[PDB]
Amino acid sequence: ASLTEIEHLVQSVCKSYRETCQLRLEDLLRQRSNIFSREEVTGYQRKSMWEMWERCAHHLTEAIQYVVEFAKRLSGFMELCQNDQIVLLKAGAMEVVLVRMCRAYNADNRTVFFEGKYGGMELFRALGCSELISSIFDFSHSLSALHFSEDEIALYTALVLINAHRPGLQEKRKVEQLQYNLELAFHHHLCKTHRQSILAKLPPKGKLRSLCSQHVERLQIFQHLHPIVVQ
Ligand SMILES: Cn1cc(C2CCN(C(=O)C3CCCCC3)CC2)c2cc(NC(=O)c3cc(C#N)ccn3)ccc21
Repeated sequence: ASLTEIEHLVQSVCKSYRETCQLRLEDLLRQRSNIFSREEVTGYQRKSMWEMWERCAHHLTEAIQYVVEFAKRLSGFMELCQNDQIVLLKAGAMEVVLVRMCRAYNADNRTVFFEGKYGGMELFRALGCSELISSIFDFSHSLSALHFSEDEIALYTALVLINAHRPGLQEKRKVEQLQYNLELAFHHHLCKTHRQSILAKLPPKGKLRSLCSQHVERLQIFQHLHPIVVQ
């Protein structure tokens, strides 16, 4: 490994992200003025918890499909064994979705893009998950204050996936090497772009894991009762 390799890694991660980012940031930004009316919000608040679960499931499986397309474009990732790829995605794909959410979050009015328009947390009322919804909003809010560039999101979410602390990895050392190369690529790119100051503002160690845990615990509860997810 060396610095020209590290530069090509940055270019390459950031390219995979652009190809798998789901919606272009500029599309998400321009859609900010498209907000659910009070009548639309009400129509959402009236759905059963089951219908909202269906809609959130569909929303998430579609976000996860881009994250899997992202991983599969990653340099080091396809060279990892079949088991390690599965262990990393199972543990990290939802964490990556939680990070990616900040692009579709508008801090000025605390709304998120969901099914074609922006709406506030109250849109999700019928779920009966207001503690967890409001943690997810807070997490998005605090990432949103960093004003992440696409390439920064690209590198940070790559680091979210390639984490050698996942239990059940068989080639731990190989995942370690790719993790440390990504961490170094991230630092390097921050220096190139005079953005070192964001390292201190990243979510503390374990805030993401624990939020994702609580998120998935709740999905598993809806799933055991209305199994809408397949595989
Ligand atoms: C903060 N926050 C919360 C939400 C939704 C997620 C689903 N929910 C659940 O899974 C649970 C919540 C708890 C219990 C089960 C259901 C309910 C709450 C959300 C969506 C977005 N939107 C995009 O990322 C987005 C990005 C793209 C792109 N590119 C395209 C479309 N949307 C942004 C911020 C968000």
